Amino acid sequence: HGFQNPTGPIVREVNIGETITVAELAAQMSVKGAEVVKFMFKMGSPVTINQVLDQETAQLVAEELGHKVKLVSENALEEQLAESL
Repeated sequence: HGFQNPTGPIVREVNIGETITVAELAAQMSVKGAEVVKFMFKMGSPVTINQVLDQETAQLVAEELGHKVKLVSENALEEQLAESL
């Protein structure tokens, strides 16, 4: 069980709330914020470092960069106590 040097890139489990600042999105993918800003500039909508993004854009860009998105909701108990009846 020794060290096997990884070959491919890295993938993270990006947890996305109801909204997220692009700084936190860059933090959770282990990429620098400037790279995320330049990437969004390359395709359409420009951003700033502390601009707030919504579910659709954040999930689309994060899943495009290769990471797996695991989004969550702020009313969890409400659906929890809705499949019980």
